[PDB]
Amino acid sequence: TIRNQLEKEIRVSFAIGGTGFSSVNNDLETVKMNPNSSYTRIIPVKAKFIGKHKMVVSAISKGLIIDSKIIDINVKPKLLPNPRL
Amino acid sequence: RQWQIAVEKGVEFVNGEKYDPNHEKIRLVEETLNNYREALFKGQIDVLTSIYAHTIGGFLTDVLGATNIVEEEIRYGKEVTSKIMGNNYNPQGIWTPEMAFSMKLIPIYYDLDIKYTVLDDKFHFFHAEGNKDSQYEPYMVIDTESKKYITVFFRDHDLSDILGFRNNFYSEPHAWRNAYEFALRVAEKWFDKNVKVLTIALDGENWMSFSVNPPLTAYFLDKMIIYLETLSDNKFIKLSTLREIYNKVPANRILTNIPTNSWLGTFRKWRGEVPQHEEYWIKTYSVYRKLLAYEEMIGGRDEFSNEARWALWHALDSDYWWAEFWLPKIIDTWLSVAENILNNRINKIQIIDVRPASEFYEDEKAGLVVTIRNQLEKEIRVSFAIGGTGFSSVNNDLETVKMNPNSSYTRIIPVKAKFIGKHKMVVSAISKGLIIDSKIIDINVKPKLLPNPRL
Amino acid sequence: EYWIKTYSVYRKLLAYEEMIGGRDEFSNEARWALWHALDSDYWWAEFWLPKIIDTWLSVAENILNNRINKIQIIDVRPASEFYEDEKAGLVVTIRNQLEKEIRVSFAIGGTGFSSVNNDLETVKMNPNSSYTRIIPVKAKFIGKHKMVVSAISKGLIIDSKIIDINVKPKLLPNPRL
Repeated sequence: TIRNQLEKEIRVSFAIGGTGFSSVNNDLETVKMNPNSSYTRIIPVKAKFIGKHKMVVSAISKGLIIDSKIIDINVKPKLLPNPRL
Repeated sequence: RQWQIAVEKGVEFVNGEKYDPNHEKIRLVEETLNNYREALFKGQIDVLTSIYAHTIGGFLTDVLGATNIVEEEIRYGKEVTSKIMGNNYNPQGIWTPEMAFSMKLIPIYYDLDIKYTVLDDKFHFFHAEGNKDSQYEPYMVIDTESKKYITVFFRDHDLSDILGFRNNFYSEPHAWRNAYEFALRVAEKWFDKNVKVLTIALDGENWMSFSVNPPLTAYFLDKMIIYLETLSDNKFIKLSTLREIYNKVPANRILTNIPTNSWLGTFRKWRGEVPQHEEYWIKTYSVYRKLLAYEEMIGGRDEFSNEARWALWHALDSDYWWAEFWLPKIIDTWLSVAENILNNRINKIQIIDVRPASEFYEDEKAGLVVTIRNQLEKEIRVSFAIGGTGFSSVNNDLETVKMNPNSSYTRIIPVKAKFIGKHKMVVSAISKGLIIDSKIIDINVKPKLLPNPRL
Repeated sequence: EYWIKTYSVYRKLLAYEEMIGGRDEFSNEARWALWHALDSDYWWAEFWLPKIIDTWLSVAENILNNRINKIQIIDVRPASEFYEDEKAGLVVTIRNQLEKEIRVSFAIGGTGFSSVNNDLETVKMNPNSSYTRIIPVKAKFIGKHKMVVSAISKGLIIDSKIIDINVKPKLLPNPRL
């Protein structure tokens, strides 16, 4: 969720980060949010290790990092199903 | 072993009541074990080893893939049997818990000098591929990738289920009539000339204590035993033990594959028939995966890994996972014992320092130091991967180090930045795909400015 | 009509000799009876003598059919439950009542069934014993299927068996939360 507290419609992008997290296909996802409102979107990411993860999301415009946020995600091991009968 | 830990010191129950090794109830435990021991060394009976904590072996090797847990636990169960029986007994046969077989059990059994076993005919024979005549023969099931082999006896599912399940009697001579009927069914198998070895396998106590009137079930047992004696004095059958059959009847037919299965025809009784099975299976899998990571760090086993392995045996016991007797409280109690021994040994490895080994410029190669400290008393092998919103190292999936006890370890890693501004670097340590520790720092990347136009 | 007859009889002999991996007393002593049926003097159009060609083909057609009827298909069952468009298992047992070591092949058939990858699976079994093997198949439709398995040797179908499998739909799982 990106909040816009300005009085104009500003378009900004953000990049994700993390030790194992890898966005499936998005080099830079640009949003376009009108004045005095938020804007939410979902992004596909993929994890590599299991356990206590640190994930960084940073807003970027013209190669410049505006702001960054750190979130915590717990990744669980994928267990295989039963032998079929 | 529960019988043994009562003979030398009395047991105390969780409800409060307790006994002493001189209590007369304990004297009833000692002469039972003495009876079994005397009968075994008289040659009357045969004693099988098994997995110590009764667990579904084919499921663990297939679904979970925890091969190492099964082998050590089988050898522990075998040494317990060899010790409590006494006289340096060496059991050659094993009872596979719940007849949950997998072909990856063949190398485990071969390496432990396990010779024969018992499977099901309805669920393991009709689906087993290879040379077959009938289920009434010892078969030599052989692994193909290792050429290791065991001998297999297939029980008769129907004749076992008829005495195990159809045992609800209502009168004194009713049990006698049913015992005659059951012994009668055994003799009918003799007319068929293909029935060479007849095997019956079932639970020893549950058929007797879960009938509508358990007292008459013991009378049924006496009647059935005395009837089967009259089929051997007329020289119809040769009532013997499985060890004698193993030596007297060599296995000639060769099976090459028996699909994974139990006598229930499914594995859904311990995974699926209770809504909260997957929740606990993921939990026990994470606990075991942490154990593998820790045993990779120190490059083998020690006292703490072995004590976590001990506690992980009891959590995976299939008697608690049974859907009807679902007991999540005891599984949670044993997983916590194993997860605390492992958590107090992995928190000793920290990332104590990460800083730039230079000052950072946009899309210019710089260096970043990482300092790992090892507070264990052992030699550690860790690997760590970095993270960041725009950062990218040259080439490193996992950079592994090798650092000796009570010491630190610093190394410099090269990374590129892609943006300018206020970057956030995440550095995390990994062992066997498990993130051990992670530390976040803050790096300022400055724009790279071109040099003066050359003259 | 009689040329097709004698060609069928000879190609049955070839199939049987492929099964046992060579010649034996039965194959030789039916091959003997095949010589006298192909004699050009009984086929000569003026002295067309079908009642001696039949007499000699019948002798060889009975020596071969009493040695091929000893290879059956004793059971064919699914090793699991069948779902639409999902590789499943099928276990087939072949019995050998001869005193020799037989080599046969079999091909599967059905209205929607299709072997994953097996054009012809040749089993290889020792005397007076069965031999079973699981084969991968893939169902296409849902409902009450009829599936045929036929034993085949040198292009000649030995015996065929029909079974009844029920294929149920594959239903998609829940949205994750």
